[PDB]
Amino acid sequence: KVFGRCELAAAMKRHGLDNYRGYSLGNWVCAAKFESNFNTQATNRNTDGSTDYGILQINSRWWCNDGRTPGSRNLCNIPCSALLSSDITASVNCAKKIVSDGNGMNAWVAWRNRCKGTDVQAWIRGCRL
Ligand SMILES: [Cl-]
Ligand code: NA
Ligand code: NA
Repeated sequence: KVFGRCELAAAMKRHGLDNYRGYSLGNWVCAAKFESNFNTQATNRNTDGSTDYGILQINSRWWCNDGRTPGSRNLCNIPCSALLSSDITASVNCAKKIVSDGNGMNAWVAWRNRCKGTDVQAWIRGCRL
């Protein structure tokens, strides 16, 4: 599924991401835009052989099991394919564990390089939330 911007904002809010660990909703929408272009089916392979999955590009070396990342931890205890669903629940629940692990949203390279320090509230401007 490819979300609209406000559609995704509303889904993320309903799933408790607004201000989760202090990160306003715009941060999450911005990260999703640049990680996946709002596409739940996005996948990208990394140089170390791990793969990133879904709207928030969650990595198989630490967070989910895709059966082909040797020595990987499955800290969200989910198959990586569950992160590609049109229902973003599994991605949101895993993202909450990631953002609580010490480094905050810096875990998402695109957030660090393209959202951090910008006016992220623009990502939810105009939305009926
Ligand atoms: Cl980047
Ligand atoms: Na893909
Ligand atoms: Na992989």
